[PDB]
Amino acid sequence: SDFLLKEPTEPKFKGLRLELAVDKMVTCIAVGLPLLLISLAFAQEISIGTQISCFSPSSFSWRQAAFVDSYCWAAVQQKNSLQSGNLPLWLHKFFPYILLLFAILLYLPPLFWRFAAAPHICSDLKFIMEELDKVYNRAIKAAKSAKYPIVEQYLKTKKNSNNLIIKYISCRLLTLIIILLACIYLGYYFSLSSLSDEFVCSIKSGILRNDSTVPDQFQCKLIAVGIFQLLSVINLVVYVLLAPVVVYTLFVPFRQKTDVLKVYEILPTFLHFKSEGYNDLSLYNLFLEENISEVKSYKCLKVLENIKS
Amino acid sequence: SDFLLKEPTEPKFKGLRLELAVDKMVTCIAVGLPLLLISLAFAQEISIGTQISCFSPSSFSWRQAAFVDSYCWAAVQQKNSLQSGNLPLWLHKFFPYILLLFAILLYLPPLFWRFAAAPHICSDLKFIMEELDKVYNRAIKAAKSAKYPIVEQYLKTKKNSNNLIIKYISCRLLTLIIILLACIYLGYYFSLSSLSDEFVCSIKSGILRNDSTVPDQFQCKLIAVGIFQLLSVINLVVYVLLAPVVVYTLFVPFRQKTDVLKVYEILPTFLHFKSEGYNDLSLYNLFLEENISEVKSYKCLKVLENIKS
Repeated sequence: SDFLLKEPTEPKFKGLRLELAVDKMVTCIAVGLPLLLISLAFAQEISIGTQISCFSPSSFSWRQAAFVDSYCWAAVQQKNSLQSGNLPLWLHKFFPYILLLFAILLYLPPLFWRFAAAPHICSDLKFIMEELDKVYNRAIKAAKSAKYPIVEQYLKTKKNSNNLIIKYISCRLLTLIIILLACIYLGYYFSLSSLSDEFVCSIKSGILRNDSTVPDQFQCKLIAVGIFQLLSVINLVVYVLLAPVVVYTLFVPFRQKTDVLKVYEILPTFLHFKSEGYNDLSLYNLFLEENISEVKSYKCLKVLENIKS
Repeated sequence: SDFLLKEPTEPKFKGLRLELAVDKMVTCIAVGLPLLLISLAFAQEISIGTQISCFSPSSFSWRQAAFVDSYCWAAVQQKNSLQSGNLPLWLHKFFPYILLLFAILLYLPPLFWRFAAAPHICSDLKFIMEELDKVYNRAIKAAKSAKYPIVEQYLKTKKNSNNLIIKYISCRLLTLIIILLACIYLGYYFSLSSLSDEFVCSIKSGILRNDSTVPDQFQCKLIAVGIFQLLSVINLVVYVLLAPVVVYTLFVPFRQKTDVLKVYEILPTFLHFKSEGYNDLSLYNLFLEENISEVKSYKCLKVLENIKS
């Protein structure tokens, strides 16, 4: 019955989404934004010039007063002369550092996927979809003349295996873990009162312990905390919106519409290949329906299930 | 018995992982992070402007006080006027330098592998996998009609040789050695007390030895030690987590699932080719199972061992 449904199989599989659309969307948002927020912070933390400012006495010089700002900038680490809450202080100093920490931490599971599992996905999808075309092509030619094909047996092989889905879930689980850790850190950082960005520093160490010309206390002010709290809540808001998305990517079997192989039951050369117990077949169903565009036989089957009327 | 298992051998081997997924993952983490930490340090060590600040008397000028900061910055090298612990001081001055030292030291074994062993891996994998397809293709055609093939003899040749695995292990051993040396350095640098970033400098040399207007002692402060200790522990944490990974890459025979050639026993034209005594065959088994995607015959054998039921 081949009158207008013949496939030359001339165009190969050039563009294959080796990672799902949601995973690419999450990775771009989860990694891009902290990179963009730091680029935002670094751009305007150098526009203002300084990151800490301490009110030195008028008797100080421009290098005596710069020392106070420089000494007290490093004195944030030392939890003996600042005061109250000392943990909120060195988080203010290290917020752009930590913002990059989970910026690149959230990039590793995508990087690991592109190294250890993406090439395996590429070939298996290429094999499954090429053999799907061959099955459909031979199916119509069998009808043109008028058991357990290669595709079906290969899918059962993936159902009994779970090595690749473990890589996928662990990459998604690590992304969830790092996002949740980032949510805790960004949530705690935004929880810090904006009045806690000023600390009463004191330069009394070494020969300056008994020095009388040096005031006992200096009123410092981390002036970049204001922008950081804006960036923390901005990054927290997306991460508490990305977290429900990421946990949805963990449920590999459940995120299927069961419309990937249901259309192949029409062929006479053919199948409950939907999902079962978080197997590698369940993961391949995600990548088959995501990369269901480049397979030319699938579109021919869509009409066939819609031509029975 | 060739009904749906024929291979045209049209697509060549375009993307071959000439280095293992773990090696790429380790190299990116082991080299990328110190590069990123320095980029982090350099970005914010110029945002604060200065790296050392000394409290000069109010009678000094802006170039007399800049001299004190400049002289005492270089005086860290001279272990005669700083004081206590002098080794921790010039490590503070040279920490970003040394951080790059093993950043590029950890890059050389990957660079050496890409120069001296990667092309050899590329051809041998191309030869083994192309001949594997030919063996499988002739195997089914022999069954379609109804001793020691090229692949098996070539593998035995690699079993008697170890020149390439010596290159691999030495590259991994050098990476382990440099990481362990970095762990010792970063571990020791973080072991330095944060109160040791301030040293009582003294400008008494040359004509200034008898000068009375110059104070005998200057209270200096390396203000970049606070961020460095954060970067040291951050880099130490990953390196003490990379070290168990790197030592695992050394055990070439043991890091195999024995699922690379076990599926080729089905063919009638065929084999204990798993590993033995750290030979070049053991290394090729790693690269065969890592680059087991691009070989089209392997996926056909996976069903064959799963079609016997």
